[PDB]
Amino acid sequence: MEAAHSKSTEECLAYFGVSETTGLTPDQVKRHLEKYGHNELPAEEGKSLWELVIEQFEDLLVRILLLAACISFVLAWFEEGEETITAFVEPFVILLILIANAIVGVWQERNAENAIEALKEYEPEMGKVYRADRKSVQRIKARDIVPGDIVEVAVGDKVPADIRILSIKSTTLRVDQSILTGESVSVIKHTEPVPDPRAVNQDKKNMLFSGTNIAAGKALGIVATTGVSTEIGKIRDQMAATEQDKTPLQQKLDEFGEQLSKVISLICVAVWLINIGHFNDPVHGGSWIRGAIYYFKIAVALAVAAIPEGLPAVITTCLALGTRRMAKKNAIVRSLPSVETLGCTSVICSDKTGTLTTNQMSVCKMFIIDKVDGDFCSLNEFSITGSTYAPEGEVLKNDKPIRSGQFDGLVELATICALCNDSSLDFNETKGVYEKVGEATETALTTLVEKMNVFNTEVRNLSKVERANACNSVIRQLMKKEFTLEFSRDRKSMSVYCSPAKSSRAAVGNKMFVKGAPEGVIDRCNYVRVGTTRVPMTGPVKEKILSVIKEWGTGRDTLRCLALATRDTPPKREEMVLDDSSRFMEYETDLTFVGVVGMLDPPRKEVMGSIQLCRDAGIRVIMITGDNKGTAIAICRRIGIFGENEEVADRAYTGREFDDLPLAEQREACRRACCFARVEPSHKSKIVEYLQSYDEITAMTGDGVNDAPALKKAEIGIAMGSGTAVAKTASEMVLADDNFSTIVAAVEEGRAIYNNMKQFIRYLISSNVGEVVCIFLTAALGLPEALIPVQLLWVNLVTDGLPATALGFNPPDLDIMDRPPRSPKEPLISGWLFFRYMAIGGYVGAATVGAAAWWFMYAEDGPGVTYHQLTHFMQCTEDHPHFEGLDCEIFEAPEPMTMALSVLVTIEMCNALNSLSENQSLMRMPPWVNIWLLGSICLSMSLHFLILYVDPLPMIFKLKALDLTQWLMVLKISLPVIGLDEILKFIARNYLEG
Ligand SMILES: C/C=C(/C)C(=O)O[C@H]1C(C)=C2[C@H]([C@@H]1OC(=O)CCCCCCC)[C@@](C)(OC(C)=O)C[C@H](OC(=O)CCC)[C@@]1(O)[C@H]2OC(=O)[C@@]1(C)O
Ligand SMILES: Nc1ncnc2c1ncn2[C@@H]1O[C@H](COP(=O)(O)O)[C@H]2OC3(O[C@H]21)C([N+](=O)[O-])=CC([N+](=O)[O-])C=C3[N+](=O)[O-]
Ligand code: BEF
Ligand SMILES: [Mg+2]
Ligand code: NA
Repeated sequence: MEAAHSKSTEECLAYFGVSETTGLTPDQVKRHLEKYGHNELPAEEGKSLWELVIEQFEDLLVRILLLAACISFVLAWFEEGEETITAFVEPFVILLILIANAIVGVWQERNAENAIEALKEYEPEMGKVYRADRKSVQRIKARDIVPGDIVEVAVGDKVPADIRILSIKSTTLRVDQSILTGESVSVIKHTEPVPDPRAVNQDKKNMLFSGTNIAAGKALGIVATTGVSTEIGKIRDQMAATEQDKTPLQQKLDEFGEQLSKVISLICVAVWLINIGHFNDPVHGGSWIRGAIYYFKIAVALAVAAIPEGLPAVITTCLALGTRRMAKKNAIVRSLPSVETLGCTSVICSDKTGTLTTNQMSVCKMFIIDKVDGDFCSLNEFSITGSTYAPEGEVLKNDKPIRSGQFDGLVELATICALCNDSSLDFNETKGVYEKVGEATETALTTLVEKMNVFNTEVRNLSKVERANACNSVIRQLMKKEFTLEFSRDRKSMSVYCSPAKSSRAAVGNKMFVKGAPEGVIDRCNYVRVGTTRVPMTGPVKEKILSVIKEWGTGRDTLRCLALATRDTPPKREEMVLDDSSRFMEYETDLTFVGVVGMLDPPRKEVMGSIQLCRDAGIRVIMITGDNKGTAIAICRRIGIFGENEEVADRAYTGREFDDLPLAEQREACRRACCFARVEPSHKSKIVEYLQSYDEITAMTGDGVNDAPALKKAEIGIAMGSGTAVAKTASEMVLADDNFSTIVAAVEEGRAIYNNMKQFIRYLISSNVGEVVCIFLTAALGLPEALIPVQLLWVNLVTDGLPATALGFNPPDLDIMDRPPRSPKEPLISGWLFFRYMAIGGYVGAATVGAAAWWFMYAEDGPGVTYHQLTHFMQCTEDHPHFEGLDCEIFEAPEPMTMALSVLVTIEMCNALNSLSENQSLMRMPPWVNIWLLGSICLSMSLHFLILYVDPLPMIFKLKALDLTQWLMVLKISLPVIGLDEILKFIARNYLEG
């Protein structure tokens, strides 16, 4: 029964045809289960461990690198006895690499959690219902609950389903709905209907929502909805219905392939066009047996040299190391991609309650009377440190620590806090954290008492569990609580009646300890306590008290204040009637005022500095909360989002004012406003959507169910370690630490990561261009193969893969976080740089092929074959006279390729150094600036002389150790590349905005 909030209590019973006294009959239960299904969320499952392998080989590059491996495989057996010794090595290694990078991607996906399986960690286990079955309440599986059921809930219980309240048993019912609505203060519920059908959760004051918990009281209600129809059920669907795009870097890597593929097939044809000459030379030798063998031997060499076979490894390795570093900050990164994406973050949307704040009522201010002298009244004001329920913090006076016990007024304040209180504090030994037990407001008082420790109780030698009630416990033994007059809306105060317990102060007689909203309590005070004695309440005194009360309840404070008072001479229990709260106020009269406490849902310590760092990095921080505006804004001020006295004219909006804005204005609002209060889950997602529409990489920070939609939608979702399950599964990152400032570090990390990735991506793709030129040139000049895939792979995976990683360790700039985020659309290579790699590439194809042909024409120990006898090395056998001189198999010599490869390797090493900086000269930015790179070079070159000496290698790689003189040539051919780039860089810096 949706809309049950607008219907009356009888209308809801009628609607389900159930009795409030007995509850559904087992027959009805069976019928409702039939018509409504169990109270749970369907298991969210998709893409098994095998479905990934499927989409794994969907990568265009892979398919091409695979479609090529098939060709190379056919060309393995078609090899006569001369090189059929390693004829199957190539077609295999190519595949072996397709398998490696295959599981490389699966490893970066398999490691994922389950959303719905985590949601059950939030979905209540059991529930309490009354069914015709038995008179007594029955605890059952919360999943077996059905609409129409009569449910009972009491303090500490987790509401099991969306429930229409029928009758409140306690004097009042307070409910903590922060996980769903984001409200920082428990909610006082009622049973009257809520007229407006368009009412939002924060307005449904006669409803109880599944997942929330009871802060105080006992109530009976009727289930309105269950399963996916519950408020949290809806939000879980919103979450499942949100789409996410690929990583901008991934979209960039895909487009690259989409284009690379068009180029490959474009070159395969461009070179094919230069083969019409076969249909002219009067000669035959292989129709459908060899009349197209040499073609597919290069076609594969093209696909191998055009693809950076080692990019996935370098990328995964870089990301993984990044994630490891993040972990050291207690930042658990779920998705490796977001590791880098975090660097382009331009906006950080952030939830308030539990995310920006601790969501743990904390008393940070209190005061008692110092002295009274006629019209003169001074107050002892103190502040308290600590923003959680942990009994950790100190009481200060004028910014300096003091012993509360040395103040008689404080001893009493603490005593009222410990006794006029129905809640307590606890240490969850499981979650390893202090939790409230009962009302947040009352627990704040409990931890206040533990901090004050007025009796200097020994607590250093205690365990976390015992430490939670040591002081409170000491005070609970001084007085015996006879009865308590629970809180009521009219009076707006609460009190307990106590009698002396110990035989130390049995002459003090019965006392009444009161607490409540300031005004009422004070107006009922005839006396004021000064230390241990008492003076009458006078105007001057009252005015001074209220004025300070006013200061805290507004302005820079905007704290929640409670006054603490005690009735020195309370009525006798006999002359009192305790079954009606309408009489309570009168018993809580003629009171002696003792003090006041100021409390609030505190911002996490590291937030203010965090936001200041973001501003310097050109990153906006927007608050998106479900809580009311007054509080939303008060925190914005306290953390730097708004100035202490700034006029939040058009910069703060409620979920409604927002809606009253036309989409245009709405959209614009997301770029101006920094605070959105009384918003709903979809409002958060919408806001995030607007931002992204402006091409802004947005992050979202949250803890509650109400944050899940926006967290998933965000390029980078960030969840608090102490937040809900849904929120954590919808995030790529989790601050198990709850330290909001780890975000700024993660961003910094991400920026250093992005720059380094850009650099090594460029490096690898760069040599790929030159490699393709070398293959092209040879396939064009008719010249023999200077480089073969067996060599291209080793270099693309090892020789270069190593320096590329060392570039991932490129030190970040000194102002890495003193500049704005770079655009997502920003291309990695274009404009000048496109030309630079265009030239470097060309220089490589020419150098490698030229180094080969050089050995084939000028090597003092090589054939002096003419350029013509090289371009026509094929017809060497038949037309032997034209090539009268040596052996026709010299065109398969390792020296030429080794010459070409050794030039390639050396050029890349040189290009590695050129890649340390996009436009900075090796003069301005020394090579040793990155020691790791220098190492990767020595290690790459060693892995080279290794491939030229260890027999098993030079054999399969078709190589042969070069002369100590041939190297001198490789050097002369290679080194200059440093000069070429040094020049291209120079042009960019000076005669360009480089
Ligand atoms: C891997 C090797 C090669 C040679 C390749 O075909 O790369 C092209 C290509 C697909 C792009 C180009 C290459 O295009 C050319 O070099 C022009 C044609 C001349 C070839 C003639 C044959 C002798 C990149 C490599 O080259 C230069 C030299 O500037 C730069 C850049 O790529 C990147 O920024 C990498 C993205 C991960 C891309 O223009 C890119 O296409 C895009 O959409 C981009 C935006 O991606
Ligand atoms: N709609 C309401 N109807 C009646 N009382 C309300 C309402 N809203 C808030 N209150 C009471 O007004 C206070 C906020 O107003 P300031 O700080 O600005 O002066 C609130 O403090 C406590 O109940 C609240 C409370 N609590 O959880 O919210 C718990 C209490 N307790 O048992 O410990 C006591 C409250 N109290 O007021 O005494
Ligand atoms: F929990 Be919030 F601030 F929406
Ligand atoms: Mg929240
Ligand atoms: Na996300």
